Amino acid sequence: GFLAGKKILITGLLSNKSIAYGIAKAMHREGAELAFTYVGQFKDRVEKLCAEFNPAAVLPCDVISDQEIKDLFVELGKVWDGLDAIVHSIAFAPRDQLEGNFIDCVTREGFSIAHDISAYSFAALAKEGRSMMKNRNASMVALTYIGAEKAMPSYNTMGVAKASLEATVRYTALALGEDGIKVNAVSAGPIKMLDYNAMVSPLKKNVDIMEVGNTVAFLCSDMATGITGEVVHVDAGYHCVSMGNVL
Amino acid sequence: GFLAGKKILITGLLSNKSIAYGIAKAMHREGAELAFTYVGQFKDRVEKLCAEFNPAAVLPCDVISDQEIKDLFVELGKVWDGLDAIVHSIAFAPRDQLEGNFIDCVTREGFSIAHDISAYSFAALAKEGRSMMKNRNASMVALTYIGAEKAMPSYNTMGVAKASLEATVRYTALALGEDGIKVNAVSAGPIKKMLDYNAMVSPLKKNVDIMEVGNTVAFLCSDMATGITGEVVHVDAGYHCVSMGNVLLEHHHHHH
Amino acid sequence: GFLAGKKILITGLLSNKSIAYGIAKAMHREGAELAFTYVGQFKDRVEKLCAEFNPAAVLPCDVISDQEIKDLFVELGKVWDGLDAIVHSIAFAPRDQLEGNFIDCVTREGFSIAHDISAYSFAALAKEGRSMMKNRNASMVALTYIGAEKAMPSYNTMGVAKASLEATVRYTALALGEDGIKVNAVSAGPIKTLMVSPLKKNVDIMEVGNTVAFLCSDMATGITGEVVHVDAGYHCVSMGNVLLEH
Amino acid sequence: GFLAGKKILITGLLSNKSIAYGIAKAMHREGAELAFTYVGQFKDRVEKLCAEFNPAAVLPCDVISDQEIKDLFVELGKVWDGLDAIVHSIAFAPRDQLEGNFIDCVTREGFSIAHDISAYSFAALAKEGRSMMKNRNASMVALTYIGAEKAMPSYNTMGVAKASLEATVRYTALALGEDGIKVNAVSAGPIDYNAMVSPLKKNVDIMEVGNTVAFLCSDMATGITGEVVHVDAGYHCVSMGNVLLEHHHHHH
Ligand SMILES: NC(=O)c1ccc[n+]([C@@H]2O[C@H](COP(=O)([O-])OP(=O)(O)OC[C@H]3O[C@@H](n4cnc5c(N)ncnc54)[C@H](O)[C@@H]3O)[C@@H](O)[C@H]2O)c1
Repeated sequence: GFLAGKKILITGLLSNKSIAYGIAKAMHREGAELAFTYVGQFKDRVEKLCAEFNPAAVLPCDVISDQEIKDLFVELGKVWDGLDAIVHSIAFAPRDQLEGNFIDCVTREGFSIAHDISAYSFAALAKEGRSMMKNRNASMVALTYIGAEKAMPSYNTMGVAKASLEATVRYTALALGEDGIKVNAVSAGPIKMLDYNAMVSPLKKNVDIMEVGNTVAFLCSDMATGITGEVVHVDAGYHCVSMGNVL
Repeated sequence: GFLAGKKILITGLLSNKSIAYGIAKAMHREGAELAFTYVGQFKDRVEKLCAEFNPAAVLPCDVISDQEIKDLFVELGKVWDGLDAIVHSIAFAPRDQLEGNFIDCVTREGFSIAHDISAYSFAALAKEGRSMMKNRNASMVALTYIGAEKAMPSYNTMGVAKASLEATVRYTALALGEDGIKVNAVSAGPIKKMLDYNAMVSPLKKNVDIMEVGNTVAFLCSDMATGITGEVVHVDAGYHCVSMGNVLLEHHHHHH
Repeated sequence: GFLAGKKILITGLLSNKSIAYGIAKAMHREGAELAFTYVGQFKDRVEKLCAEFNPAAVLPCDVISDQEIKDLFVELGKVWDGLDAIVHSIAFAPRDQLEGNFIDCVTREGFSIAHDISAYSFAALAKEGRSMMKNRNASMVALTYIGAEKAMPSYNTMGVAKASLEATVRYTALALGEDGIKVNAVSAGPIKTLMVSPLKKNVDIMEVGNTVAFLCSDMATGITGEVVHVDAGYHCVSMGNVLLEH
Repeated sequence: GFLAGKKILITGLLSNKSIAYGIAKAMHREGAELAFTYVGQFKDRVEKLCAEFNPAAVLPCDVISDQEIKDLFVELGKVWDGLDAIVHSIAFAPRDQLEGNFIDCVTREGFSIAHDISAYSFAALAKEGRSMMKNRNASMVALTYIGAEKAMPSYNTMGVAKASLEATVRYTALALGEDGIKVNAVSAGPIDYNAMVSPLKKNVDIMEVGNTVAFLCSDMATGITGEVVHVDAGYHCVSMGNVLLEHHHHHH
């Protein structure tokens, strides 16, 4: 596999259908070495889930907590020499933020909660895994979405938070370059308005967890060492089109 | 004046040199009626600074506080039937955010404050101004910078908070669209620290000035601009549209 | 008005409903002196058409012919001692390019012609016009459409041409900045159809006009190489409705 | 090899420093069968360069000639069941278009010559080779350069063309996706101070580009279409120039 022997930390694995899952699957296939984080009272749920990947570790990480992000690596450091990739599939906004007119919805707290879990956490990860990622063609990937680039209905505060992430990828790309660490993002399409997508986008379909999963994998390999600060769209083409109405 | 009779509220006015000043100077020339805000103990400084614009009111609004933002409009509403524009010229990041490698500097608290002040506050003003701005080809404008788009040494988390601002600007464009409110932003180049680089690479071979920025905020608050929303206009001497690397200045020295 | 005494060349006035007529109406109101180009056997229709703007000149110009473009300015230089702006509102693609699957329709010639009239002719105008535009905060503005930025059904070859056109804008901006000539483009949303954008309407020829006017004004001397969408926010939004029929 | 048994066609291999050489190495390592184009008398040259990849075919193609392009696909059609990918690494501008102030240089003939070879030819290839690619998760990749997005000195007409190419990539993507064809582009960095400004502080090398282009013709890349992927040490995502001084010292 094009990821043989590399050590990768995969965040965001919650279910059978998680993008993070497609990622794990692609990576395991390419023979990487894998570790997983869970939030809250899902210790159970995820270790069951990721058993098939022969995990090096399954460790708590609520990116709300600074001490938890520290410990995550202190404990990872008991299992690994260093670290090759960090994959970042983390996002969240309160409900109240996510359903209605955006300026009706938006509240100070929601804005900073959403930004904190969805954008900063990526940098916070880069900070604490850096020391074990130096000079090894190390890679970092985030999961993002076109609501960053373009305003949409009800994506709301989440779209803003995503734009925030994208900016953060670019600054991390520059901060971590000297250390030879690439930083990039995959922009997925939806996995109930995936209908629109399937009708408009040139490839006439929604994408699946394997297509994204493989892109994220490719982006943590030695083939992708010329790329950094980049948003790759894995969205059947949706991004490069501008129809309006369909019937 | 193309802004005649319009009631426009200006934020971020701190000095002679402030972008808001350029804005105001422009807006005043075009017959706008203007209000002003201040943060902290600047009632006097700012009252004396904006006397020349014959303000309708000068009002406390630290954008940190939900109460100050609500009380802003309750007050503004005592003097002004309704409201036409809001100019958002507000940026903050803790200095600890701005000195060196971005990953070295960035903190949860820094990131938080940065976005709170630099981006959220825009939506907050939209939230509390909205009712005063219903049905009058009303306008909001925000101020931004290319660091939103592309990474740079030092600008760091301010670069992110600006990207968050621009995203905020667009969502607001969609959200107040229904209420006839256009929402746009001006990306301004540096104003007299690397001005030099800007002035050497940029097509028009200069730095911009506050008039040049002011004049464009003016326009985007005019009935002439009512087809433009969610937009980022660069008033930056052309810097955005160009891709060079290092130029090569030639410093002469004389030693006696 | 903010265009008082400025001398502006407007291309592509063909109709009572042309964008260039909105531009004209706007610029004239803002106190500019104006000159207009016509094509072939249309001298008279364009003469009747711009009478209301008290034109300084009505001169032939088929942007196909270098000779015609050189001749425009030679003749324009006889009436004016310098030029303040050029308005580039010219677009053409052969009909067979514009209707169907792009890879089905596209031809070498169509590709050639569309780019020639739609994109290059901007550079040609800059090139011949330049010497009368030096050091007076002069301006060039092209009309463009989001079909350049993103692929659309039927717009096809035109979309690529408009793309070529917005690069022509950028390079010109860089090439002519050193003379104070600001070079910019307005991406115009369509005027009519026969819902999507945040303003929930179609922009009209005045809104487009007033922006082109402002982009030839002294107020916009710090703006160049830029695209300004006057399209009611369409560019910044990504909702397509599906339309069910029951 | 992630490209095993895919039939791919490679244009614009003119020497062993060509991007198309990087692509070829990448693709052959990934187990693809490859065919190559050449213009004019360069049959011999190109047959030598690529001999090492056991070309499935080596065939003439001047992208200026409609008829050469037709024959390209007629003949390739005799050798192959169908076709999996086309790699477009072809650019040309007249010399007079590239050495000065854009507006002084640019000409009607130049502008259109530049667009025909550098931009049209892509659609042109798509057109005539479409039929062999129908429904087999087939792919097209173009090579572009960041001067499509921004202006550089003297890249002039080429930057316009490359911009035009990039739109064509977008339209081809929509024209052809109904047949399952991905249509993308790699904006390569130059292979200096792109080595001083880029976050990764280096010039990307043909393998780094080749490997990417290969990936864009792998079955792993089936949800990516109409994209432009920068393989440029991160130069695109940055605004990082600074004024470099030379010191002149005069005594007394
Ligand atoms: N689901 C889709 O169809 C779709 C489409 C486009 C983009 N995305 C992207 O999907 C990514 C998320 O993955 P998903 O689609 O599998 O479901 P999701 O967006 O509902 O899951 C979010 C993940 O964040 C984790 N998480 C939330 N808060 C956390 C915290 N405080 N600390 C640690 N972890 C936390 C959760 O466990 C969950 O696995 C998001 O980053 C989003 O950008 C998803």
